[PDB]
Amino acid sequence: APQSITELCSEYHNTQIYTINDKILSYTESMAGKREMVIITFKSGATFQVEVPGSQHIDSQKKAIERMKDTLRITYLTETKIDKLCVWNNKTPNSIAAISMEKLAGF
Amino acid sequence: APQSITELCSEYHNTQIYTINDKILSYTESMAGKREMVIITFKSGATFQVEVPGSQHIDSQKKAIERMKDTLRITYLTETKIDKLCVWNNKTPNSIAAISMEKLAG
Amino acid sequence: APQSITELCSEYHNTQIYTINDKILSYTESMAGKREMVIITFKSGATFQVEVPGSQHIDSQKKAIERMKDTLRITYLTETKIDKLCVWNNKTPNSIAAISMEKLAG
Amino acid sequence: APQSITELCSEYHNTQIYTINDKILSYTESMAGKREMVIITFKSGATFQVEVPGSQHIDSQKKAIERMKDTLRITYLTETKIDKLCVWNNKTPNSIAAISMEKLAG
Amino acid sequence: APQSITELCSEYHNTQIYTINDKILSYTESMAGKREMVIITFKSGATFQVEVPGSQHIDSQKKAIERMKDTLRITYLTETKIDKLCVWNNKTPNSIAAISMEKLAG
Repeated sequence: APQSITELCSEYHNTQIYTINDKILSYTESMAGKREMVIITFKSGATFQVEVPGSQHIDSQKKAIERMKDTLRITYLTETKIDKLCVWNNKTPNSIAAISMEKLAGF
Repeated sequence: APQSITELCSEYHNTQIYTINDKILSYTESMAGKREMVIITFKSGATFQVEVPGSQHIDSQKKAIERMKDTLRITYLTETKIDKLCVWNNKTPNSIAAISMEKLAG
Repeated sequence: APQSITELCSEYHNTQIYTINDKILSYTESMAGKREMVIITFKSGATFQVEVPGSQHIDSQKKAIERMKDTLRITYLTETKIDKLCVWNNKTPNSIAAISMEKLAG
Repeated sequence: APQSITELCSEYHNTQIYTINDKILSYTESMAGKREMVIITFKSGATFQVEVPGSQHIDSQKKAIERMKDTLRITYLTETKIDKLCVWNNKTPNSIAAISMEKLAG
Repeated sequence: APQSITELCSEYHNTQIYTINDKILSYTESMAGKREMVIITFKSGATFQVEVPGSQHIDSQKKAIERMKDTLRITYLTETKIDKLCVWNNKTPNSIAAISMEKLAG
């Protein structure tokens, strides 16, 4: 198993690491039919999504998707700083595949 | 996929964007038979709901409904400021379809 | 759909609104066989419960029950002030049907 | 339905009320095969568990078990003070059946 | 049932107790296909994971896995101090089997 998000991102095609190093700017959540997703943006202008489980996501990914959206919501509310983001750049906006958060210093 | 709530709201009929820019005033939750919904209001007078799951909804929408109600509760408790709300205005009160929050407050 | 808890409470028999306007005093939770419930009390002496899921509830009320218990726990821990409670008074203690909260401060 | 944890504890054999009146000292959680449980201890030396789901439980308790463990974790993290604990003393360590917390006790 | 994480770790082959006594340094979470896991590291250099659900896990462990991951996320966010970790050292990185957190500090 990978010991790093960037190492994990290396195992997939069409993925890419985006060093965020910033808190989430906006949390968007939709329960609208066929567009049940989450969209997060940062002050950098960068926009990402947790695409709709719509006709092709493994069973192993089902819960992992819900977990990711959970994480994004709480990360937003707590204003926690996101380090990096492993995303699929072949989608618009870029779909989130993994997330990392580092709590540097103050240890 | 849409890159904004405003853009996503544009993809549906009977929907409308309401710039809230305020924290939730009141959280109402019911588990009463046939009406296990949530009703949120703001100091503006505006009232919204996360309607009861029925035939008008699809399967993917089942969890998304639960998530929305979850979000509304925590958003209330943490007194977080809601930016906009994509809602279906052909329902009373207006049913929530999407929600956005901005932390311009950084 | 009702736009108020008061209005929602009006749609059922044996229900009643109790203006609590206070934070929860005690949170009691049981996982004991056949007594899987939650009991909340206030300084007023008032005691309420989220009765055990039985035949009295309907198919699509099962999650609403869990949600209510979730709400009660967090409401307790965060010391949030509960406004009103729509409860069935034909039970002992009074079973909770709906709950409202309103943060009237800034 | 019981209006008190002490009252509820009275409805079972092998149970007993233990006045804790203290915050949790240590939270232990295991996902190890056949040891999916939680163990909490207090500075008084007392140790308790939320035993692994098996036949002693009925389907109703299934979620109530997860809820209890949820409660124990958050109670720990938030350093919330636990009042009493209704536990089955015929188990080692004592299995938790119910829990009570009482705010503004001074 | 074990009354200690150290005691519980003694019941398995290939496990080992690692006295962490520190808050989590980094939380990594992946929903990527076949790599749906969590990776946590500390300033000591130590790296751990909550491996992807497969054959090595029994139907029992399924939820306990999700619980562990839940715990790790909140533990990180709240900057809570982890005391010990019972892990399987026959995996890379070391897979988490149990976790303990002590108070009187944190």
